[PDB]
Amino acid sequence: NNLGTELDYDTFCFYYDWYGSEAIDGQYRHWAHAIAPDPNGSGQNPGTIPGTQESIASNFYPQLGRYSSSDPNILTKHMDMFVMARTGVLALTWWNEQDETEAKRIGLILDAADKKKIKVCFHLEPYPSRNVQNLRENIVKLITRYGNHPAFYRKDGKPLFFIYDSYLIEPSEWEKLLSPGGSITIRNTAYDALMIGLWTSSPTVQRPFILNAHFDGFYTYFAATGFTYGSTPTNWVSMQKWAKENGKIFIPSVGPGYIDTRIRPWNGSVIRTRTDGQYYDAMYRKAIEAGVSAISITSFNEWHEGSQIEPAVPYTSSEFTYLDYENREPDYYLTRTAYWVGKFRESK
Ligand SMILES: OC[C@H]1O[C@H](O[C@H]2[C@@H](O)[C@H](O)[C@@H](CO)O[C@@H]2O)[C@@H](O)[C@@H](O)[C@@H]1O
Ligand SMILES: OC[C@H]1O[C@H](O[C@@H]2C=CO[C@H](CO)[C@H]2O)[C@@H](O)[C@@H](O)[C@@H]1O
Repeated sequence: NNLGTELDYDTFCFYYDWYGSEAIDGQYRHWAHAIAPDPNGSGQNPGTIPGTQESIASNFYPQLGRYSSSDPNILTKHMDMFVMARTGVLALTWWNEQDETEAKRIGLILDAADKKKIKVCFHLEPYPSRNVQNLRENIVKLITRYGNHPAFYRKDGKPLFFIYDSYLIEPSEWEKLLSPGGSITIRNTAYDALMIGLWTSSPTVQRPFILNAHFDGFYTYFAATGFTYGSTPTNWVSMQKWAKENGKIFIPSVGPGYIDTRIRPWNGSVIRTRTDGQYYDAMYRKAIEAGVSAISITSFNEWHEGSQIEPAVPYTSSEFTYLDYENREPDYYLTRTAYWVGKFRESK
């Protein structure tokens, strides 16, 4: 078929499975969230957002309400939203919780994804004492456990992982895992993978980091333009040229906006207004114009940071007046994602 409705498997949408309900999880996990103290005096008592119907840890309000990430009926709905958005890859946050509830949820997500031909890759988070040895062990575990699942993502035969805050690990350690000669290499093994590191700051720092660490590519994550060098879209043409010259895969991250002031009240300078979709349009256009081979979307459902494309509805409670999609309908960001996926494919 040539309908212009099919999923794109070079489009990765960052997905968060950390939401809970009292009924399913025993707590409204993540809808309740600590308020961060301002990093710039002592004796702050910032408190917590309680995750009641009236007061959740987002400046927006989900169409699906305070949902559980373990609810198979929510997962079905999410996969139908990925189909509407044409986003073929779900990039799943992974915190190495080592608990049965995590294992269950990952299986449910893979199963629901496969029904709609969506693929799943892992976004490896900065879990406690993360290092290249336990990363290797965990890559082995994930490939062993999930590699034969029909929804497990591969690109030209290789799994792909995004590595958040990869700068927390020195290139000399990364080399041991990712150089073909590394002491604990995954290259040429059953556990080889495309490893996509986080490009943060200026080229003088990031170019040698990426080369010396032997990453296969890099992404930028942040939905807020200008937050880092890497999340400044006017740099993307030059970042892509460097990537192509050095055999690296650049996967710029685009998002519809940013606001996290319910959980970080002091972080207002990072707010990026959605402007009825114009912000998203501008950022997505820049990624496509850079001539990249793959794009990542921040985010499907990072509700705390206001980067979500998941449908949101107007809501005013006694405790908070939420933002909403304004003149646009709740599913606008899903259908606008599909529009941009089409433009990306036309360019590929
Ligand atoms: O603006 C807040 C910011 O917090 C988090 O990012 C932190 C860290 O993980 C990043 O590597 C650096 C990059 O300079 O910034 C912070 O210290 C994320 O939650 C991010 O989405 C958010 O914007
Ligand atoms: O937004 C609150 C959230 O912040 C941290 O998680 C990061 C936020 C966004 O994306 C990256 C990459 O997926 C996450 O690592 C962390 O402090 C969470 O506990 C917190 O809920």
